[PDB]
This record gives sequence, C-alpha cells and structure tokens, in this order.
Amino acid sequence: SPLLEQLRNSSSNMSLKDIFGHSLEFCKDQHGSRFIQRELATSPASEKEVIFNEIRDDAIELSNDVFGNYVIQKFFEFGSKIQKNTLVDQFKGNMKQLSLQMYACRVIQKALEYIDSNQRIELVLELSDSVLQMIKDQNGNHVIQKAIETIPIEKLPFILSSLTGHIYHLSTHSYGCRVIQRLLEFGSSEDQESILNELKDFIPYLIQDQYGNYVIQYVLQQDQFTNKEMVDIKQEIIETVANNVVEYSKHKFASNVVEKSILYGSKNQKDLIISKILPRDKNHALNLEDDSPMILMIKDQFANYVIQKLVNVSEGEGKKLIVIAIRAYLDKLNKSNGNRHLASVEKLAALVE
RNA sequence: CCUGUAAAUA
Repeated sequence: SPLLEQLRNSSSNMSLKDIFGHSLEFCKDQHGSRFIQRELATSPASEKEVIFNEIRDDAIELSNDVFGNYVIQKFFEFGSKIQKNTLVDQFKGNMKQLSLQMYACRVIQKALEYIDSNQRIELVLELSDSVLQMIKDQNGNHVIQKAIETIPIEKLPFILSSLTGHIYHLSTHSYGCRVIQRLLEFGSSEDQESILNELKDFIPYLIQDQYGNYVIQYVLQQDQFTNKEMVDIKQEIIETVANNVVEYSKHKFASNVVEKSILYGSKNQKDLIISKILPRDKNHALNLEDDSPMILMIKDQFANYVIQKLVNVSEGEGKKLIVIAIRAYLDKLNKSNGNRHLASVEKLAALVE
C-alpha cells in the first residue's frame, strides 16, 4: 500500500494523522508498527484517540499479531484510563486463550503492569482452574509469574492450593522452578512453609537436578531475617552438602550449590563444610595424597571452582592451609614430566601468587 | 579445561 511505501522510501516525515485510513494495516506491518509505537510515546491525546478508536475493534487480533502486539502494549503504557479500560473489557472471558498465545501473552503481561489492582485480579481469576496447565505452558508460565509479581498473594490463594502434591515435580521442571522461586519470594510465611515441607525430604535430588539446584540456591541465599522454616531448611542443605562435599563439587549441577553454600552460609555452616576438605595441619598440607579431598577437587573440571571459591571465603586459619596446599600441587606437576596449561590450574596459579 | 547449569516476540 502507498502510505507504507511513502513511509519506508522516506525514512518532512509522516505522523499519526496521515494514516487515518490504514491503521490496522500499519499495525500488522513491521515498519508501520515500529512507526506507530514511536509516535504513541510522544503524540498528544487527540492523535492517540484517533488511532485507538480506529483499531479498537481489532484489539484481540492485533494482540495476537507478530507486529501488532507492540501497538496494543503501547496503549497500556501511553493510553488513557478510558482506553485501558476498553481493552481490559475486551480481555474479559478471554484470559486463558490470550495467555496461551505466543504474542497475546506479551500483551497480557504488559497489561498487568499497567492496569488498576482490581482489574488485575479480575483478569487473573479466569485462570483459577488452569494453574497447573498455565505453569507448564511455554507462554502461560510467564503470565503466572507476572501475576505473582503484580498481585498480593493473599488475593491469589488458588495458586498454591492448586500446587499441593505437585511441588517437588514442579521444582524439577523448567518453568515450575521459576514459579516456585516466585511463590517463595512473594509468599506469606505459611505459603513458604507449605512449599518447603514438600521439598525437605528430597534435598539430595534437588541439589543435583538441572533445575531444582536453582531452587536450592535461592533458599541458600536467604537471610536469617526470614521464617523458622527457611532457617531449618537452610541447615539441612548445608548438612547435606557437608556429608557430600567432594562428590557434589565434582557434579556439574551440584558444584554450584556448594559454592552458594560456602558463599551464603553462616560462620558455623561454612566451617562445617570446609572442615571436610581442610588438611589436618601444616604438614598434611605440604604433602597431600592424590586421594585427599583437596587434590581430587583441584583436578576436577567442576571442583576447581569450589576450590577457588574457598580461597576467597576462607578465614585466616583455614585459608592458611588451603593456599599452601594449592601452591604445593603446582610444584609437583611443574617439575615431573604431558604439559597441561589447563585454565583451572592457570586460574588457581595466579590467584595464589 | 582460551575450564562449568535454567523460560515466550521484530
């Protein structure tokens, strides 16, 4: 169409008043769309009204469109109350469907950010029986997370109530762990208790899972300002990591949990873990065996990071023994003859010097 | 080993 051509072969520019014929067709076009987005951020109310009153009947369709969905979003960002209310009233009865669409879910997500608190819950209530389905969906899990971020959890009882029995499963799912992380962050002390109870028998599996290990890390980085349940669970995580320090350190996923353990654990919790790897004295340190924790760790692709980490978080008396042991390991390999130049040794080398 | 993990748009 001619107007679209007058746009591209010119970018004395056009403005929103120039396209009163062809807004919908401008919105469904990539270039037309970026144009409208740009004008909406700086146009007076009158020009915004004219565009809106023209495309409003096709809001749902635009919400689903690859290029149009941004134009709908800009109306939540730069729109008037009257305009926002109108779009919301077109969403009523359609939450689930929109939330599952690849593009419209982005509009829904933007809307929750901008509409009034009552309209948020009003829309989200439509998902009250589809929560599990929403969390497993590639598009719906983000709407769920957004809902948790924008609405007070007291207004969202149906989220957790739909999850009980499924919490461990979800904590090892790709999307489930994100939601779980949000429920914990934004949940009441009781919600957190309900969640941590379904996990506290499975910390070993969680620590070594490709998704669950993030849930563990999130619990580890909490402070003792939190509830009675966090404190206890944070201890079982430390205790469990203590009992397995070496094997976890050599684990692709669990090695990250050991790092957070020693990074965010209390003075005692930390010493509990380090006392598993520390050479007994200045002598053991100078002459370690190839099967001592330290050495098994220095030589491992994942464990070397946990060693580096220990160097940093180490107190004077333990730090002392750790450094000398590392220095010693470089010597042996250095002298006797193939050449390695491994990055893990290079890293330990310099940071010691 | 120039060393190591997670989600839907132009």
